[PDB]
Amino acid sequence: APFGYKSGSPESIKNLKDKIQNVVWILLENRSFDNILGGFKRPGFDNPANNGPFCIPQNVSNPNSPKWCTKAKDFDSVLNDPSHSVTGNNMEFYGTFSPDNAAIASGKLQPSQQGFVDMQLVSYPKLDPQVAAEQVMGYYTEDEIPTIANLVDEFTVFNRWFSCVPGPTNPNRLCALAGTAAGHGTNDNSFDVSGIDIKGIFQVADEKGVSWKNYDGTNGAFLPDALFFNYTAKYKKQNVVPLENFFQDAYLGLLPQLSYINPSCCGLDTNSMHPTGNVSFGQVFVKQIYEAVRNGPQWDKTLILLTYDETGGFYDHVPPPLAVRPDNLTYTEKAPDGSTYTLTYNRLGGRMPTFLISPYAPKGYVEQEGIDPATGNSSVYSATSVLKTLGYLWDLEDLTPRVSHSPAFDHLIGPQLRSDTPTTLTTPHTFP
Amino acid sequence: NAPFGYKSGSPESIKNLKDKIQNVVWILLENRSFDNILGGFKRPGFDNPANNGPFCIPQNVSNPNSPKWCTKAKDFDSVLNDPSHSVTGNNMEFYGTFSPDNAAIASGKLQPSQQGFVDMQLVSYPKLDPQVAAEQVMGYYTEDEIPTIANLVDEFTVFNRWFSCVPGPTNPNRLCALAGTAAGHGTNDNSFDVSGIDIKGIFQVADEKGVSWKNYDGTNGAFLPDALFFNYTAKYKKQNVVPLENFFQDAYLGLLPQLSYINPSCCGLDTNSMHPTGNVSFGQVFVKQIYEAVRNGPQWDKTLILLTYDETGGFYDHVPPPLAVRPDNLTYTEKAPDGSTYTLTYNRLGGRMPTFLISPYAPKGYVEQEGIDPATGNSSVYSATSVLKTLGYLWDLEDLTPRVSHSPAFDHLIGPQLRSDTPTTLTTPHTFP
Repeated sequence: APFGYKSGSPESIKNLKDKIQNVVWILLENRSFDNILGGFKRPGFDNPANNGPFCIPQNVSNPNSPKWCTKAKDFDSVLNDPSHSVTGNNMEFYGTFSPDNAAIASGKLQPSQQGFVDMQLVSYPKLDPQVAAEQVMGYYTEDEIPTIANLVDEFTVFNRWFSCVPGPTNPNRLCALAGTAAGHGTNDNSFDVSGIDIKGIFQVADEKGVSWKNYDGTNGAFLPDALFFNYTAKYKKQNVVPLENFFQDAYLGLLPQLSYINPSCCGLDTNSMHPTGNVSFGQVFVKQIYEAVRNGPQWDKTLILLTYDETGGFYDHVPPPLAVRPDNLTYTEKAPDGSTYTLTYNRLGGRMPTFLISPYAPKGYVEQEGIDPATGNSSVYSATSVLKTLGYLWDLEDLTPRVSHSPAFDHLIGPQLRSDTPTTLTTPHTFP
Repeated sequence: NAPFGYKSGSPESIKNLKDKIQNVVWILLENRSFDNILGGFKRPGFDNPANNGPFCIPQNVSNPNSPKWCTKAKDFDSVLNDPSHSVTGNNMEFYGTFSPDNAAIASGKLQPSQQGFVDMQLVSYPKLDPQVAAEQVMGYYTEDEIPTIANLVDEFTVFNRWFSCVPGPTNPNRLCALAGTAAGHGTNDNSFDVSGIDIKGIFQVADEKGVSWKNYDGTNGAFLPDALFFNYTAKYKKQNVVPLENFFQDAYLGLLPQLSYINPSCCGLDTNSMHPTGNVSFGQVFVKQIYEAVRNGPQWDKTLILLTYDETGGFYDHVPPPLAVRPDNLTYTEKAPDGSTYTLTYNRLGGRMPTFLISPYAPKGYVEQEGIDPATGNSSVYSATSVLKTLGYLWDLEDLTPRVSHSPAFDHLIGPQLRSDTPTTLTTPHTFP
C-alpha cells in the first residue's frame, strides 16, 4: 500500500474518483519486459540486468546445442518478426508445439522459457543463429531507449504484468477491451469487418454516459480497436478520429473521459514497436502522447496507462501463470509441424512492460504483485487490470470472470498532486 | 539595410544560404490576413491597427450615410461565417465593386480603397448581424489569444509586406505558390480533385534536380494534398505523399527530406488550418507541434521553416495589393453575385498575409519590409513565389515563370552564425470560446 490505502478500499476508490477524470490508454505492440525493460539495474526490476544473464538452447531438442544468452543492445529495427501465435508461444514457453493441457492444468507441467531462439530459427531457417539470438534475447540500453528510461525514472512500472492471451495482436486487444478473447486465437477476419459482437468497454461507456474517443493512428492499414465491434460501426463511427486529434485535444484540454490510441503497425515508418518498426519511432510517438497531455490543462486529472498487447515472441524469463478462463469458448490451431493445439484460455501471455504515468503516480516506483479482488490472494497484473480499475472509477460491472480476478491499480494513484513531473521526455534518436 | 551585411542574390548571400540550409519546411495555413492574425502587435515595423489604427470602413459602400465599422481588438476563436475569398469577392473587398475597370487598374487611375470588407460579409450572409459581421472580418487577435504566434514574432522574423499570389481562393493560390502560375485557375475547380494539373511544379522540378521531397498529408483524406494536384505526382510519386504523423517522426529523428511540404486539415470541426470555422487555437497547436519537432531534432541546425497562408480569406487588411507581372497569358472569367462578368489577368496580387521565417539563422524579433525585385533591382513586395525564388538560389533551379523571376528572395535573412537563443517550446495556446 504505497500511499497507505489498499486497492479497492473505500479510501482508495474515493481518491481515484476524486483525482482521475481522464484516462489515456495505449497498447503498443509486440515487446516483452526483458526486451524493453531488461537493462534497468534498479531495485524491483526482475530482469537480465539484475538477475541475469539467462541462457537457453538454440535447439531445445538436442542437449548439446549451443546456448544463447541475454545481451545488452538490440536492433532499432528487428528485421525478422518473432513468432507470437498460440503454437509459437507454446514452443517459446514450454518447448513443444502442443504441450499436455492436463499436465499444464494440474501444475505437473510448467513453462521453462527455453524455446525463444529455437522458434526464431523455425520461423527463419536461413537466419544466422547469432542474429536470431540478438533479436530475441537482446535488451535495449538506456542510450537506446532514453524516452522509456525517462518514464522509468519519473513514474511507475509494473514488474508483474502479463498479456491477457498467449497469442497474437487481436485476441489480446479484444481481451483487454472486452474481458475475453471469446475464442479468437489469430488475427481472423472478424477484426477487419467490425464483426466482433460481444460487449466492449466502448459500448459499456456509452451505456454509463462515459465519453470516449478512439484516436486512430493506423493510417487506414487496418481497423482501430473500437471498430472491432459491430456496435461501434453501427452507432459510433464518429468517436473514431484521426491521431492528430489527440494532440489537439490533449494540448487544449478537450480529451474525453476515455482516450484510446492506436499506433501504426508493422513496417515502414510505423510507430507501434511491432517488428519491423523501430524502437526509435515508437519512442517519438510515446513522447508526443506524453507531452500533449502533460502540457495540457487536463494533466492534473489524467492517468496514462501505457502497455503492450502481447510480447511479440521476444524472450522473457518469467513463466506465465495459470488464470481463470474468461468464458467456455476455446480455440484450435495447427502448428508448423501439423500438430493440433487447443487453447482453453487458462493461462496468461508473456510478461510485458507497463507504465502508470500520472502526476498522482509515484516516482521511479516498481509495483510487484497485486491483489486478486475476487479472492484476496496475491496475483500478477494483466491487461484486464485496466478494465478492473475503470470499474472502480466509473462504477462498471466486470464483463467476465477474468476481469473479476484481475488486480486493480487504484492504490497507485496518490492523494497529492506531484509538481516534480517533467514537461518533456528525452528525445530519442535512430540507432542503425 | 541588408541585416547581415550582404544583399539578396549576392555571392556571399547565396554561399551562406547553401552552407547553412539543407532542409526547408514549407507550410501554408489558410485564409487569414496580416491585420487579422498580426494586427494586435504594437511592435516596431508592424503596419497594423495596433500601431496605425484604428481603420474604419462603411457597412454599405453604396450609402454615403452608412455607419462605419472599425478594427477592434479580439476576434472569434471560431469565426462561424466564412468571409468571401472568391475573385469577385476580393474585388468587392479591395475595390468596392464586383467588376472594377481593368483598364483603370492597369494604368493606376483606380487604386484599391480596402473599403468593401464588411459590405461583402453582408452580401455573403445577408441575415447576419452587422456587428458580428464587423467583429468577424474587422477584429484582430490579441497576443493573449495567440500566444503561440506571439512566441514566433518575438523570437524570429515576420514579413510586413507579403502578399498572396492571386486575389482569389485556396487552390489557385496554392498552385501559384508551387508552380509560379495559377495557369488560368480562379476557383476551386475539379482539376485539383483529379490530379489534373499538367504543368511543372516544384515537386517535379525537385525530382529532376535530385532534391528529395515529401508532402506530409494532414488533410485526413477529405481532399487531395497539394502535391497530388499534379498528374506528374499521381503517375510517379504518390509514395512521397505520406501521413502527417510521419512529419513529427522524421523531424524529431532528423530524417526530414530536403523539402518538406505540410498540408493542414481544412474547414470544419477539429481542423487546424485556421480556415474559418476551424479555430485559431487548434491552428496554434499544429504550429507548435511542427516547430517543436524540428527544433528538438538533429536537423534544426540546418533548417528553415517558412510558415505562410495561402490567401487572406476575406479578412480585413488595410494595405492595397500592388500590381504584379502576369505569370502567363491564361485568364480566368467569373460571374459576380452581381450578375456581372469579370475577367482576371493576374496583373495584381492578393491580400497581405502573415508570414514567418523560422530558423536558427534568422534574426530575432525582426520585421522585414519591402525586398528587391531581382529582375529589376527595384524595391518590391514579397509574395508566395518568394519561396520558389529562394529555393532557386538554394538548389540551382530555373525560375518557372516571370512571376517567380520578379519575386524578392529572403536569402539575405539567413545569417552567418547559429543562434543558441531560440526556444525549445512555443507557449501552448488555449481555446477561447
